[PDB]
Order: sequence, then structure tokens, then C-alpha cells
Amino acid sequence: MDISLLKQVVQSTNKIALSTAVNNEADVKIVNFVWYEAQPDTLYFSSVKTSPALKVYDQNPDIAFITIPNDGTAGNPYLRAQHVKLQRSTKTMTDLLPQYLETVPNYQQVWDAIGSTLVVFELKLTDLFVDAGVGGEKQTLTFN
Amino acid sequence: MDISLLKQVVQSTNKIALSTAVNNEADVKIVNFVWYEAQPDTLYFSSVKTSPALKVYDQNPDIAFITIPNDGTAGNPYLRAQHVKLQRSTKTMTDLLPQYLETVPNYQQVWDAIGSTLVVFELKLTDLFVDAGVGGEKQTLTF
Repeated sequence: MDISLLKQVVQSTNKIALSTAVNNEADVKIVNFVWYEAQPDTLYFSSVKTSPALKVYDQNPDIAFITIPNDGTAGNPYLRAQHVKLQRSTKTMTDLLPQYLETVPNYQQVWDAIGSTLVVFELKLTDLFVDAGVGGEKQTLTFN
Repeated sequence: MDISLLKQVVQSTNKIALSTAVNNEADVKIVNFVWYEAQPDTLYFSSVKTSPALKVYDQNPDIAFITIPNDGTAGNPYLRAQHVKLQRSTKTMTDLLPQYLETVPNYQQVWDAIGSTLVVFELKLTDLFVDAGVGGEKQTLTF
């Protein structure tokens, strides 16, 4: 399946508003994420193992998200999804760290401070809306 | 109530990640909002009338939001609220348009395209967390 538009948009964001509805309580948090073209249906993020958040996340709820463009990126591009499966990943932060360092400003100091306490989660997509923004195209993708 | 910190933070954002919970299902979308000193417990936003979002809003969802700073804003300020009440407004978009034009780049062209179809909603606050950013004050306002 042709993920070129997804690739166009994901290049200019490194964070999502990640929302939950466990026990019918709305919550939204902004977290950084990383993404790899070989596994295009998956976004990865990490949380501190003592955080109240990681506590909702470990119930493996279905979640919604929307990306936020990097500072300096005009045009309003974004990705948006609901019914996203959420679970702990087999990837570790050691696996993901190069991509974090490449894409998330000042992440080295975060890793150095709290890295050993981070747990990796993955977000598995079914349907995804993709909008390249001003001058660009829009589509939906559905992953198997 | 001293709303000075609120006034300060609210100047550097024009949008929220608006999160809903209905039937244990999550959704989130980023929408523009406007805010007035005279009615400090309320954020206003608008949605075309035929949007499926309205079907969600009609189910009295639980609502949470966080603001997103304007491009170029120093220090990651934000407002954050949970258990927010949504209701239809008696305000129209024509009442709100001045503030939209002041604060939302290029909104005139959105208005010119689809303005007559917009419906105004009010987000009514109980507690609001206000974080002025790095080196800045944090507080919770209770309305």
C-alpha cells in the first residue's frame, strides 16, 4: 500500500495529543512519538514507569490521537486516528533512542535524567486520516 | 478572582486539543477557540453544523482539553482542564468573529467559505490549570 502521503506528513511532527476514555473519563496528554517506514501502522512512545498515565496505558485501552506540527512548520499538516490499539512494545528505548535523538529536540538530557525508568508502548493503527495541509493532499489509509 | 495569569497564557494560543469520552470511546481533534475576560469560565469554539462531531457533542460527552502554543512561543505555556461541560451557545459566530480575526491567522477565508454553516459551542470550566511555562507560575483556578 502506498504510504507516500503518510511519509510526507510524519516528517514534520514528533508529537501527538493522545486521548483516552477509560471509565468514560476524557483525558488528553501530549507525548513524543517515533515512527519507522518498515512498520508504517505503528507509532511508538514511552512513559515513566511510576507515572499515573502509564497506569491507564497498561489497561491496553483503545485510544485516539492527532499529531501537532513541529515549530516552524506552517500549512497545518496532521495525522488523526481513533480506535488505536495500545499495548506494551517488544522494542526497548535502546532500540528507539537513535530515532528519538534525531527527531526530538534536547532528548539527550531527558534520556540521561530518567531513561532507565521509561517503558515503551506501541500504538497500532487500523484507519488513519492523513492531511498534508496547505497545498497538499488528503486521504485515509486502512492497515491490515 | 485574579485572572491575570490566565489572560497572559491564553494570549499565546488560539487552539485546543479537544478530547471526548462517550461510551468509553475516545476522540480528539484540534479546534480554534476564543476567550473573553468578561466571561472567564468559558471557551468558545465552532463546528460546521453537518459535522459528525455534533453527534458526539449531543451525547453529553466527558471533555478534557489542553491548549497548543502559537508557533514561536517560548517555554511551553498551556491551559489544561478535565470534566469540562459542553453546551450550545446563544452567541453566534458574528459575535465571535472579531476575536477569531484578531487571533487566528487567515480565518477570513474560512469565514468567507463556510461561515453561515458554523454552530457555536461553549466549554464551561470547573477547575482550570494554568501553566505559564519554564520559570513561570502554575495555578489552578476554580470557577
